[PDB]
Amino acid sequence: SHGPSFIEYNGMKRDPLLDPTGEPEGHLWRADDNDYAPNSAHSARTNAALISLVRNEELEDLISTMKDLERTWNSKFNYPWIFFNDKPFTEEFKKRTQAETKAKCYYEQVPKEHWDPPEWINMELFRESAAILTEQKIQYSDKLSYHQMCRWNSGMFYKHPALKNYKYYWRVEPKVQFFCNVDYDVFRFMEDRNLTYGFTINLFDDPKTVPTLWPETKKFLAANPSYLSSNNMMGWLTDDSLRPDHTEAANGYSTCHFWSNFEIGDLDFFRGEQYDAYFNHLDRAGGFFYERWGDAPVHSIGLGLFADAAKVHWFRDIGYNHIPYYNCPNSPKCSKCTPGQFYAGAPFLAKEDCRPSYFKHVGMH
Ligand code: NA
Ligand code: NA
Repeated sequence: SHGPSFIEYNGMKRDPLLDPTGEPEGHLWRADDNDYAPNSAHSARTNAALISLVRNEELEDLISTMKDLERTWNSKFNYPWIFFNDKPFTEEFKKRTQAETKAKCYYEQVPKEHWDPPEWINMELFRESAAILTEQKIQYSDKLSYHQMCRWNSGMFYKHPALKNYKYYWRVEPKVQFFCNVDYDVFRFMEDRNLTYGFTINLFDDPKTVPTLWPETKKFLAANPSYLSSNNMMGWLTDDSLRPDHTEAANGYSTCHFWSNFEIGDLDFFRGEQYDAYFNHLDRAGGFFYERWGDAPVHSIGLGLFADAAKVHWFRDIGYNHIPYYNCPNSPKCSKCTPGQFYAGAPFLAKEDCRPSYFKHVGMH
C-alpha cells in the first residue's frame, strides 16, 4: 500500500497520510492538565528549546514561521526560543521575535571556532571544487556560508554553550509553515519514550553534493567496528531499489535523508562518543568544504548507523511545509494543506520522496 509507484520511480502509491491520522499511543502531556504558564517556576516543561540558525535579513520569514508554530503548538506549552547567528542580532530582530511569543527568547552568536573553516582546509582547493559544483548543480551557485551552515548543523550546534543544560531541541527554519494543532508536549513525548530523533519528510539528495560521503563513512566504520548499532538502518542507507542511479553516483549510499530543516532531537545522541567521533572523522576528511556534505545526509547516516531505529519517530501528525515539499496528514486538527500531496510544482518533483524505501526498510513508527 505504502510501496513505490512506477511509470521509472514516481513517488508513493498510497500515502499513509491519507489515513485518519491521530495522536501517538501512550501517556501524553496536555496543556489543560498541567502548569505550562510562560513565567512559572514550577512548569511541566522539560529541558528543551526551539532553536533556529537565522540571519537578521530573514526576520519577516521567521515571524511568519513563529506565528504558525506558536498558534499550532507553543502558545500552549511555552518552550523558549534560542536564535543563533554568526553575526549579532539587531534590536529590531529581538523586539519583533519576542513580540510573537510569551516564552523567553535568547539571542546567541556562533563562536568563530564553530564557524570558520578549520586550519587543515585549503581555501584554494575549496574555491576550485566550489567552481565545479556551481557549474554542475541545478539552480545552485556556491557560497562558503552554505558549507559553514552544513558543518554547524552537523557537528557544532550541540557544542554551543547556550545549549549545555538542554537535552532536546526542535530545529526551526525561517521560512516554513505548520498546518496542524498539536495538543501534547512533543518534547516530553520524546523523553518518556527515550526517543532520539523525529522527522516529517524523507527525501533523496543530489549525489553531486556527497560523492565520497559513503566511502568516508565506511572508512570510519572499519576503524570503529563496535560503533554500529544492532537496530540499524543499513538497508535504507544502501538501498538501490527505487533510484539505482542515485546509489551508484553516491558510491553506495541511497542519498536518502530525514529532511533536517525540521528536527526534534536528543542533543545527547549527537554529543555521544559514536556520532561525535563520526562528525570529527568527516571534519578531517574535508568533504564539508571540498564537497557539499549536507547536515541532513550526515545526521541521517549517523542515526542510521549509531542510533536505535526504534527510537526514531515519524511525526506524521505535525503538518509541515518547507518549499517545495509537505507532510500533510488527514486530521481535523489541520487546515490549509492537502492531505497526502507530497509536493507543489512540476511533476518531476514526485520522485524525490524516499519514504517508500524508509517505510519498507525501517518502518512507519
Ligand atoms: Na495549563
Ligand atoms: Na549551478
